[PDB]
Amino acid sequence: PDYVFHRAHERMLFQTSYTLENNGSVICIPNNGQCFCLAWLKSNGTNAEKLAANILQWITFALSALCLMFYCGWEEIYVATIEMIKFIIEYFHEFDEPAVIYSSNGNKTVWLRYAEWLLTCPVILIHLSNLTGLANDYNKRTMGLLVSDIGGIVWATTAALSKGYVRVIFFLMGLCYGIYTFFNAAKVYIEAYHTVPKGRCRQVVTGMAWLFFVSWGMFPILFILGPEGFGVLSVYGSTVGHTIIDLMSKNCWGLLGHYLRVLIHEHILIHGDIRKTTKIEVETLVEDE
Amino acid sequence: PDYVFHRAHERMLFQTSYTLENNGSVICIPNNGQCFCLAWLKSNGTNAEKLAANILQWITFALSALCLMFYCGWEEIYVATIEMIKFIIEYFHEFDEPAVIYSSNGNKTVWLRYAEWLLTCPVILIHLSNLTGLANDYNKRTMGLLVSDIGGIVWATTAALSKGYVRVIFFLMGLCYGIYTFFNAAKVYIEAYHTVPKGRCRQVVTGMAWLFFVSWGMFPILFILGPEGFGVLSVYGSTVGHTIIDLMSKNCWGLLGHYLRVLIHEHILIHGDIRKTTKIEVETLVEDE
Ligand SMILES: *C/C=C(C)/C=C/C=C(C)/C=C/C1=C(C)CCCC1(C)C
Ligand SMILES: *C/C=C(C)/C=C/C=C(C)/C=C/C1=C(C)CCCC1(C)C
Ligand SMILES: [Zn+2]
Ligand SMILES: [Zn+2]
Repeated sequence: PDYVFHRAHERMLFQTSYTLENNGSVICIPNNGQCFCLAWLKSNGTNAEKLAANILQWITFALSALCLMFYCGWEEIYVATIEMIKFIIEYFHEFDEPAVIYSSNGNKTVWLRYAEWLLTCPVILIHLSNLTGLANDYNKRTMGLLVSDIGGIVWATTAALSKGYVRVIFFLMGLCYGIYTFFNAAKVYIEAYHTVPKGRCRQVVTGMAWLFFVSWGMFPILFILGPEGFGVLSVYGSTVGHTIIDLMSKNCWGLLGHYLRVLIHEHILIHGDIRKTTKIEVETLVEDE
Repeated sequence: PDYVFHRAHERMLFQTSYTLENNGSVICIPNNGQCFCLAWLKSNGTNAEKLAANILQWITFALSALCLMFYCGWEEIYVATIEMIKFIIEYFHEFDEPAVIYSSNGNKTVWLRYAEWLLTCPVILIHLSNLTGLANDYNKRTMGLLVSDIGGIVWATTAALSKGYVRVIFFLMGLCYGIYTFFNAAKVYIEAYHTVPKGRCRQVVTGMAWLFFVSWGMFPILFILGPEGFGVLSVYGSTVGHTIIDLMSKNCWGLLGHYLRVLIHEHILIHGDIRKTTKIEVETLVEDE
């Protein structure tokens, strides 16, 4: 349990024992083959934040667990599986390399976070490209949606690994990739709203859109606030924030998507698949001929 | 120029000055806020390998440059743009953090490499999903192709960042993702061969398949041979090997793909788009009605 044992075994992760010499101008270290850096030893945050972070992580785990049990809708169960495995990794080695990368420039990069984005964010966007769940076509801009998002994560990760101005450059690059994703994602939500049958289906689509842009928009904000930004948030506080928006973006958004797909399925089962062309061009599900 | 200046300015990257004390049981270091690790100071390889690596990198750069000039075929120019930007980054900061990640466990992980895979490999697979270049449909297993590949890169990167058995676990996980990609990719090449018109088009498809599986299969092999494996290859030697198969997988494969798409285009322009159903189900381009 990393929540209990990290302070104990972090001595084995890297060098934590050192002696200051010559009025603090010299650091002396056991020649034991371990890497050393004072930056790595700095606090992750307060105990209150640490506690708050640990609570929400259990909640997400149970949420993901119940959702998995509850659950083609392969995209919904895939992200839940990743989220579950993530907690298992968090539970035992949250601040152990390389779940946290302690690099030579002093940075502490949460690779666990960025690796998860790589696994779940493209899948979420694939779901977005097929909100109705009807085989087999996707939008014309799904490939562009996927490429812009993966790139954005690469730039965000690279920005986190960097410092100073090079961090700024790769952040701004991720930002450019980000506006491309959102504009494309928005056009997908718009068409979806007019593709689904009028009624409750159009409500959840509106709800999924709100859940999407709010939650996803919070991530670059937290980046700026976190240790990889201007350090107003601790790494414990950064964890709290990410967990909250992980809840919205993956768990809640996934439930609504599944719920939306169920409604579509029951509709087509009852009324048949009947399309009315709407002016881009959209084939809208209707009830009567 | 990192090829010339790295030995000079690596003093500013991390601590390179230290004194052994007490019969080599104590290392003493300037208290200057820099990270220290003997593992980081180890040689990248021989000058012969370094020279060989630097030559092939220029070649790829010129190759990518000429290909860009030479060049919807958006996927071909996207990887060439990335490859060009990659060289520019290589030229100035090849062994500077975080192009190389110097982590607290002593590892030297080539993030530049893995970040590039994230950017170019999904795009290559998207191209693979649309070898004919005809709008707008892709295969049924493209989403599975993309997800399996991204995951595999995540596990490979995680494996490189790790050591010992956890490195082995994430390698084997990437391996499982890998066989999924190859089996799916193979089925795409098979259908493609029977979809394209009989003649030269079926030759290049066979050639692209050979280029694909040989080049892509070499990457996990080089992982095992490299510093992230059993260290038979130096980091300079690892660079040489990757550059050679970067040539095949991105540049050469991209040319053949573009060439294939040109042949398809000229065929449909001359003979029209005429399909004959072949038994999965494939709509085969033919010349006569
Ligand atoms: C479930 C996890 C999700 C949905 C994570 C999403 C992450 C982003 C939308 C990240 C965005 C960016 C940064 C953190 C920094 C650079 C700018 C962005 C937009 C690429
Ligand atoms: C242009 C660059 C390319 C095509 C890179 C491809 C990289 C791979 C196919 C990597 C494969 C793997 C490892 C390096 C280790 C774990 C096993 C694999 C298959 C995921
Ligand atoms: Zn720990
Ligand atoms: Zn350098």
